Amino acid sequence: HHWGYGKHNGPEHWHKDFPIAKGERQSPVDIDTHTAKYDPSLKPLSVSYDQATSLRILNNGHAFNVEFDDSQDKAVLKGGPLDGTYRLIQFHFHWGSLDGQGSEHTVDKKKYAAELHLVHWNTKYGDFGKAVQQPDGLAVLGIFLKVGSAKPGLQKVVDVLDSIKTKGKSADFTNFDPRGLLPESLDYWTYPGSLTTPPLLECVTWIVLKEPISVSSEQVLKFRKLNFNGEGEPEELMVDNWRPAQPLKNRQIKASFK
Ligand SMILES: CC(C)c1ccccc1-c1ccc(S(N)(=O)=O)cc1
Ligand SMILES: [Zn+2]
Repeated sequence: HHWGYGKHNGPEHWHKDFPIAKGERQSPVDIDTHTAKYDPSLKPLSVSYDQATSLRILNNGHAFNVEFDDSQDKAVLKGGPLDGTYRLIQFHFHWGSLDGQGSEHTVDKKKYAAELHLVHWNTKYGDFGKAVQQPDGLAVLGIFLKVGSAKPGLQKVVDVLDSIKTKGKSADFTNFDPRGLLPESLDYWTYPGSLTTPPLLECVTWIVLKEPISVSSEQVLKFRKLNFNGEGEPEELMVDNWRPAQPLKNRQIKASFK
């Protein structure tokens, strides 16, 4: 009886195995655009993905992860609210069963169709496992998806999904360029928070881009063909793998833009 997103093991149940679920800096949150304050001391974000080395794509039973070689400073996030250098380790998405839901963060209570998480760890902690034990261990770049025009840079991901339909399946996934997943503007909101899946550790500086990317209906439909179950199990479509907004508590969301 492990955690998931079903009727009986979903977000409202997680606190029983992971008490930090009701903690002081949990994610995601609703971004109230009128209450977020412009912080003129925030730097432009530095996204350096030109040397990114993707390796593999994995269905882990709750999302799919596109994994990167993070044994050197090849793809890094710096600047913005961050001190130091954060290495890209993986990206994944959260999405809905319908276009009206799927994102984890919300913007004035608006839910997007999906949300991309580019996960980075602080190199001062040496590796990912140590980093998640630190309050400034991770930087996650969050990007909203809306349904409209196709995102050409997403298509290579969409097309490999039939090869990783079920839990525990992986496929080689080299030479994927995550720059093709970025919107034009790097304007962002930022706040201190947590992993949005168990173990829900409070180790994340969240940087959520204001500008969503557009993906096509066909692209998101292919996400919804994935399975939470393993091969040879009853099919449970991988949809609605998002945690809802959590209480903001004693936190201020800062904006990089006026
Ligand atoms: C399960 C978690 C510790 C983990 C392990 C290995 C690689 C990635 C992650 C991880 C899981 C979720 C997130 S998230 N949803 O971006 O907050 C970010 C990172
Ligand atoms: Zn995520």
